[PDB]
Amino acid sequence: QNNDALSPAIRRLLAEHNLDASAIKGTGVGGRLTREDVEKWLAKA
Repeated sequence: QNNDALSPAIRRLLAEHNLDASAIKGTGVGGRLTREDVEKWLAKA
C-alpha cells in the first residue's frame, strides 16, 4: 500500500522507454529508483 520504491514521474518515464520496473533496481535514499538509475539501465540495454 504505502511504498516509495518508484516515483510517479519515473513511472511515466519507464512507461515511455517501455521498460520493466522489476527488471531494474533503485538506489535512491534507501532503495528508491531514480531517473539516474533508469539512465544507467537504458544505456546497458
